[PDB]
Amino acid sequence: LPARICRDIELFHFDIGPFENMWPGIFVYMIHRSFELEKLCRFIMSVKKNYRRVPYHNWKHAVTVAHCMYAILQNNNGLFTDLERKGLLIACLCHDLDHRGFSNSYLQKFDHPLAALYSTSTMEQHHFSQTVSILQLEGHNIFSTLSSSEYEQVLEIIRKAIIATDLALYFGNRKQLEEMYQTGSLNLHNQSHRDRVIGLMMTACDLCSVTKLWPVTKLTANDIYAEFWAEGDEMKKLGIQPIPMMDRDKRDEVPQGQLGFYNAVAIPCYTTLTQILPPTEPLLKACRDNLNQWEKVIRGEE
Ligand SMILES: Cc1ccc2nc(C)c(-c3cc4nc(N5CCCC5)cc(NC5CCOCC5)n4n3)nc2c1
Ligand SMILES: [Mg+2]
Ligand SMILES: [Zn+2]
Repeated sequence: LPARICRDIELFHFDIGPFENMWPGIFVYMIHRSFELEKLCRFIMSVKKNYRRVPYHNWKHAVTVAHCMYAILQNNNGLFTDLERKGLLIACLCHDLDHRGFSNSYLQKFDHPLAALYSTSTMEQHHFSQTVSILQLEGHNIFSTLSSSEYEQVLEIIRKAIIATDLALYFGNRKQLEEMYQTGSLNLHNQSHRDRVIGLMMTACDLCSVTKLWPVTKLTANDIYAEFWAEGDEMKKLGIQPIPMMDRDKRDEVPQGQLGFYNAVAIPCYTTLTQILPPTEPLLKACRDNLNQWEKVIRGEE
């Protein structure tokens, strides 16, 4: 891989660039550095094909989330098993499979068939189900050299991690982790605690846009709102007044909305993550920097 990417990929704030045909080799590099090479590529290409041309929750997003996981895992050597590392990187690549740019709330209000099938964490459950189906295509079982027991195990890791990208679950998960940390009861050798930490890692990776340098973070914000505002339109088509976040009428309040989001979700997230895994600190610093940028925008300086 290019010398610059070889080096810069180790940075938390790395951007994977605009060349799509480079991203598979970035993922393969990361996952080799953290498989049957033919099956892997085959698997990656099918996953890519199941992603949609939507502004934010797309193929680029998936590799970006996977990269963040890579960086966390590299800077916390010895904490997670070889399996967990494989499962988590795959989970990240697959977590938004078949995303159509709408939230679980809209699918519910639309009375989408997936909401009858999966009452809770609707999209996330469907994404895992899609992932399993891709794995079950001829020549796509990247876990073929594992035993059945380890196969079942890695799928379980993947399922929980994908489900954890439902931001509705973040709030209780992080609250529980925070109290475990502050009381000294947090035990990484406890599987249930360990699952929670992985959940928070998944949230941290999924939101990692907010931990890039400002020019990246600033531009990506256009992508998330393009999805959010289209959902607000569809909500209005259902005869339902959307929440401000998804109302394009309220686009002038975007800086204030971002402030809200960083204060309520993103800062607490990386703060807790940094407490549990100190080497993730750069994610929190970059997040804090971006919060400061949004504050300057509101002052009319940016
Ligand atoms: C990069 C990234 C990734 C995920 C994100 N998820 C959310 C939910 C948000 C987000 C956006 C937003 N916009 C808001 N408004 C814009 C104009 C009116 C309000 C408001 C919010 N969140 C408020 C925070 C407190 O509860 C009320 C909603 N968010 N969040 N940003 C993300 C950014
Ligand atoms: Mg998602
Ligand atoms: Zn995502």
